Amino acid sequence: VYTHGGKLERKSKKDKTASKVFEEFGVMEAYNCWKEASLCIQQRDKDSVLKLVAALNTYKDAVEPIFDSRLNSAQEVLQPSILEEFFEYLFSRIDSIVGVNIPIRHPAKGYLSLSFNPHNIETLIQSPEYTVRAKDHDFIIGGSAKLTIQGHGGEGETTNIVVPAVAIECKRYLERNMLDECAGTAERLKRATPYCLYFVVAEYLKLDDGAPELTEIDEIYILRHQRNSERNKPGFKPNPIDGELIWDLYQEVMNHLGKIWWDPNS
Amino acid sequence: QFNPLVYTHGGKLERKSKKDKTASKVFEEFGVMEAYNCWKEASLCIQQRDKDSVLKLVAALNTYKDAVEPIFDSRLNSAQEVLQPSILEEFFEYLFSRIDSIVGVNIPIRHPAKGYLSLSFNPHNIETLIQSPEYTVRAKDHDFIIGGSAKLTIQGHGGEGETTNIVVPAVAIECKRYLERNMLDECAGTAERLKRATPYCLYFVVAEYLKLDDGAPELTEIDEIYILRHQRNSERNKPGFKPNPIDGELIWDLYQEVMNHLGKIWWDPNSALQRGKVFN
Ligand SMILES: [Br-]
Ligand SMILES: [Br-]
Ligand SMILES: [Br-]
Ligand SMILES: [Br-]
Ligand SMILES: [Br-]
Ligand SMILES: [Br-]
Repeated sequence: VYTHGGKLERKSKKDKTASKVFEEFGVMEAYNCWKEASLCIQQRDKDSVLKLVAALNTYKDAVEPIFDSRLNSAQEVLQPSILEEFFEYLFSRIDSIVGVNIPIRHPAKGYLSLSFNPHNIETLIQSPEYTVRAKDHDFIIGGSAKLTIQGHGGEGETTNIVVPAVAIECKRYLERNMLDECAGTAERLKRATPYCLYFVVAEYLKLDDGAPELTEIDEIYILRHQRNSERNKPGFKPNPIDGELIWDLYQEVMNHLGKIWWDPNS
Repeated sequence: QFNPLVYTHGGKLERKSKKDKTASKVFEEFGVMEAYNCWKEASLCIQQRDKDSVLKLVAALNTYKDAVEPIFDSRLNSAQEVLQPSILEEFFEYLFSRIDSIVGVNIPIRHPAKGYLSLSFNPHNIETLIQSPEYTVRAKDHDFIIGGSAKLTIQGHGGEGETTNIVVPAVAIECKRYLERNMLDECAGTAERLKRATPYCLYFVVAEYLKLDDGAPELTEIDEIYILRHQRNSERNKPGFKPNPIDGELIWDLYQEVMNHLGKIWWDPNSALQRGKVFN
């Protein structure tokens, strides 16, 4: 898939302003170097995961100052996909670890609900119209399925859905509005798929004068251990993305993906 | 199969009478099967559904309850089982047995049934999630549903469908002898769930007597609550009590509300950019 790469590739064909900037400041080259260094790491011991994090830090240090200063709102398109593409690298080896061919490992809309909204009494009997609500998540590990409804009139109406085992939101900074929105989604997500792990990953924290809502979210990671308001202050050094957190997150995901979950009895 | 007259109450008597020798003795000695047969025959024989015909169905209902409920109450008691509550259910089956031509389609469900509430996923493991993800349909028992039935199939990468029968209601009605606090709260909770699952389902709570100790006020998602006899369940206790009959005009009001609902176009995209508004 390559979420971040795909955004760059399309902006470079389509957006004259942004393609100019990409060439002049060497974004494509830096991106290529990040991908090539990331995709060649085969193992997932602690050291390998810390190598992925170093390449991630390097890429962000190279490219985020360009996104921030050289693009307008041409760049609240570019920056957020970096973490998403990162997770695709981190979890690109799960097929051989767990012995199954996992179709979803990228941003996707995970199933929330099925409800029925027939046009009329005829329709309700013959072929009831329905809605699958799904929620876009920054990163999902899951399966895809087909959902078919059939009435008396014999034809099946089918919808493709994604069922997550893991879903991760990825943000630069976590503020009040977003964290509340995440806690509401967690509630829906746990009714729909009780065995889905739900993580909110941010680099910076920005809850100011306010108290975080820790609803049904399994973990919140603040990768740089710093407050958002430090960013505009005089001579500011951003902490790197902490490799120990990503190592912790990796282990928790993998532990979850290898376990049993549900059982008619045991 | 298709069947709008399943005789829920008749079926209860018939099974009690085959299985419970004590109860079947009581049935014969006090003429319950005869009174029941008379109720069914008078109900089945009313062909129209104008106001007067609906009042006639209610009179037959009143008569049958007057005949049989004092027997259930005093001669059987806890062996009354599902006996007394099914009368109102069988009643609604009579009331709605002829809707097929008015509405233009044969309605498959018109009986107590579990209407679909939600679909959620509970895979056994990562293998199962990809191949064939296990799931749960939550559904709610209602005393009477007018609705359709559908098949829900989920399929993973390993091809084969896991199928479940569901019922999708257009109307769902709870039927009780008396309405108390616990049941009303439980009904209000179900109404919230029921409106997310099937927003175009009409939801009614019908009882004969009211038993709300508290007059504390709660808005709810129940479309109508009918107290058929307009009395309190505290009068029933008292020395020398005459029960008010089931009021025919309320049942007439309920019938008309159901029929208006079943005739309407519920979801109409083209009828929304026409008007301006989505409702009235
Ligand atoms: Br591939
Ligand atoms: Br595949
Ligand atoms: Br919902
Ligand atoms: Br018949
Ligand atoms: Br009672
Ligand atoms: Br629900």
